[PDB]
Amino acid sequence: TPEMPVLENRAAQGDITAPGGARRLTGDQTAALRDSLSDKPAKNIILLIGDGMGDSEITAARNYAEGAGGFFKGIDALPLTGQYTHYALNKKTGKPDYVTDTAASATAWSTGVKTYNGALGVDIHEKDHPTILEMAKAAGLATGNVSTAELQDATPAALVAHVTSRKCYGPSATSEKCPGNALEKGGKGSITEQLLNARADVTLGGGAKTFAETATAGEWQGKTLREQAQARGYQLVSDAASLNSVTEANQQKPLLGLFADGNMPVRWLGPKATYHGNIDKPAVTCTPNPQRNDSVPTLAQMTDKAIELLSKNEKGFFLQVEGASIDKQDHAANPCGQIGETVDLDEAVQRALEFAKKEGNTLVIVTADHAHASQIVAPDTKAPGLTQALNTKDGAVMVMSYGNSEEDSQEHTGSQLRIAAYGPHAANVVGLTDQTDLFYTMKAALGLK
Amino acid sequence: TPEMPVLENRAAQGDITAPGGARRLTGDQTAALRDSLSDKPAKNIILLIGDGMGDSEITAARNYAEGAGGFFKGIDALPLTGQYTHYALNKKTGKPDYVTDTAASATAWSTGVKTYNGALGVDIHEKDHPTILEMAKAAGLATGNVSTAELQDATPAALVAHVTSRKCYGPSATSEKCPGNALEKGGKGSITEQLLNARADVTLGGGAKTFAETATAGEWQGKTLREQAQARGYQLVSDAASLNSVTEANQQKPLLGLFADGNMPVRWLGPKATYHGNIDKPAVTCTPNPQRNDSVPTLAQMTDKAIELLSKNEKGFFLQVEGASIDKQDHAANPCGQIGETVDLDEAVQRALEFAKKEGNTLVIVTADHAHASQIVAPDTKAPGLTQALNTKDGAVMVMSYGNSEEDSQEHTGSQLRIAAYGPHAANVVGLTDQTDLFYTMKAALGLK
Ligand SMILES: [Mg+2]
Ligand SMILES: [Mg+2]
Ligand SMILES: [Zn+2]
Ligand SMILES: [Zn+2]
Ligand SMILES: [Zn+2]
Ligand SMILES: [Zn+2]
Repeated sequence: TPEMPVLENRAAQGDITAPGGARRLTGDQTAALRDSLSDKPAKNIILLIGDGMGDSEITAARNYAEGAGGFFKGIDALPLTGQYTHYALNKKTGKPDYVTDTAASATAWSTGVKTYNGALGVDIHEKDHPTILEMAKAAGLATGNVSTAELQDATPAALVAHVTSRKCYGPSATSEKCPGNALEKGGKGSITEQLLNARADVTLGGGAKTFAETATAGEWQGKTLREQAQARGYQLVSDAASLNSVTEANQQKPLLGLFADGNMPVRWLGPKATYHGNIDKPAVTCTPNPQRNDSVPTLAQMTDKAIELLSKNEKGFFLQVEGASIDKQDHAANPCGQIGETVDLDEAVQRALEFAKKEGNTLVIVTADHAHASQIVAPDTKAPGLTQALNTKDGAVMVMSYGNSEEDSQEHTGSQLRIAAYGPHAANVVGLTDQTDLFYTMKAALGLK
Repeated sequence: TPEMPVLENRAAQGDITAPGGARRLTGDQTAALRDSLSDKPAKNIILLIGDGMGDSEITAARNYAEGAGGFFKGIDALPLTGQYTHYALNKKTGKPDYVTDTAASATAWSTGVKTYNGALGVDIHEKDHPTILEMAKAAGLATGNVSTAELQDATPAALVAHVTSRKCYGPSATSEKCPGNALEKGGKGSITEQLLNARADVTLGGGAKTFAETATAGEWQGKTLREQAQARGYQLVSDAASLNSVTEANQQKPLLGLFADGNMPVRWLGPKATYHGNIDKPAVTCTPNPQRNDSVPTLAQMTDKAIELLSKNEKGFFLQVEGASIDKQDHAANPCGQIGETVDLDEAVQRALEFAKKEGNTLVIVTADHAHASQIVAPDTKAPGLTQALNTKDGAVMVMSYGNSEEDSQEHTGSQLRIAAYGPHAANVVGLTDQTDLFYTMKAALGLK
């Protein structure tokens, strides 16, 4: 039952050119914040991850989609906020590696242990560590793993796989890149094979391709991983209709949704940023991607469906949702693809908050794995990297720059970034904290021994 | 028994390679956060601005000087945090201009009105608006304006000058660039002249150069501003010895410290970042500036002195302290200079917090005017801009990149950034807010009518 307040509106209250018109606050927040602090148990937890969604990414998407004085009804609505560090470790020296990759950072919040770039569910000694999801299951809680990326990718994989390298998607890659994890060598298996063992109640995302591979050993040797899932009682859905038809999800009938061969379709289309793109060419206006589809479930829909099915568990549930392509498009220096995925994540967050506000014992956390390349710069900027001018909702031009790599892919950045929370124990994300603190925060909120 | 807690230790608690070793938290924070919330009146306010000190800057400086798992005793110690927006306005259209300069942002928090880049104390219609310092004085509270930059620069000027352009330092500049403000033309005069009129109790910084000019009119025409200063009852000091001598600071003997012709000297020195610097050049270890001087007050010293002289006013006081060269060095793509000035600012922040915890009715706020160019990237990064490898306290290499400009100066970025506070009404910086909210937050906390 409703009791802890969600920020209803932090947009500019009026005329931004007038005194007080750009204010996002309408009065003192001391009482609102006190009402936002509760140490009661967290029955459920919904962790929404925006891959590469640093503060810069959030601002750029707000400016374009909601206007500078706009307000993300989801992302900007969490009352308790802070900044956390996501540095990784050098595998050999054990010293800090200032710029993490997705695997190391996801392993940090899901296991509570720092690790080297590329590792999933293991530390620098390559020792396995239980994930928050495996722990949630073990305690009898329902579990959900949702993503717009291929399920073998770092963020969703980190919750159910323990491999020496994120590249070990299926048997083939594992045999070659993770010999110690290869099933035919006595290991736990590839990422996909371990995901099948983790047996979370709900798993929705892309990456159907790897399931076409066949196991090299074990009870399901010779069969495709898809065939294995069928044989192990999984109910596989591949589109919006089939997913909507699902009435239950549990250990007897775990749900596995494969909605795309690889990553799911991005929300918006737009040209890639170019050298001196803001000075030479004209401004870009993003446009809806025709490949999006009504047959393809949206992040928001997968989030609602997951919540519906998971909420059935009286004990409670842990659910993770990742807006994966914010990061992917940031790499491809594609403003529209990037901003579109942030807008996409915001809707998912809205479903999570709307649900949590009514339920009353749900902790919702919104953050990112690491910071990224994109920067909002002056219109007349002449940079060495890739830049693009964009027509925002304000009817003004915004210029974005990607200048930390001459290579094709734009790199990650080590800056600390925003972490926001709402609900029981949300106070633990305020101020300065570490990405590994999030693991302990979730563990404690759910009361996991 | 100080009820309002100041985060004493959020550094990695143990061995970062071990489970929980990188955790910055030791237990649940709900109670501590509740003890941090008070709506009682704020007798005093200390606003510390790190020019161009976005989260990236804070992270790089912490990484280098304290280690990734380190902790800034000052900057990282404020318990209530959020992210605020600082977009400015297009003067002609009145629409948002995504990347502000120091002038528009400073104007925003000091007056509560958004404006165009370059404007100081006026909106897009060039109309004046009271500053928080002018209002504080009018209310009978002591006023302090401190900066490591030339006092005519945007940040400290925004508190005491209303001009159409930030370039209007003195008579000459004003006459040519701010004719409507030019004294001999009916206006209120240049930034320096208006500063003298504002007459804050304490004004410490550099920018002596401009005081050499002579008024082109007014009750002090022909004389130099320095002369007009002393002629108007100003108590002028120019070094640590003299400054440390002043025992009072009020309207009859307003203190005016001019410790440098232009900007005050930087704390640290290092080579400028270069193309492929991290690859082609050796890792750098910052060196203390031999000419920082012991006859030159440090930001922390000026902060401490200011507080002494201003706290004698039983009514209360408002003090703004700026670590200016973080921004400037960031513009010069100079990691060491940039980091050194952040370390510098952290010391002043510790003094403010130390005083605030004791006094119990002081609101301390730490933030920045806008984000900057510097980014922490991967060691092997091959970027198109300027890079440099640095030897951190961790005994490991950190690479910093600047690639948002091909010109001489690296530029600002529009990303929302961290704002943290401690004391009465600190809750108003939490969550998403706007830079203009800060003006209103300070005005209300002090209860200025
Ligand atoms: Mg991902
Ligand atoms: Mg400044
Ligand atoms: Zn990522
Ligand atoms: Zn990435
Ligand atoms: Zn600035
Ligand atoms: Zn600047």
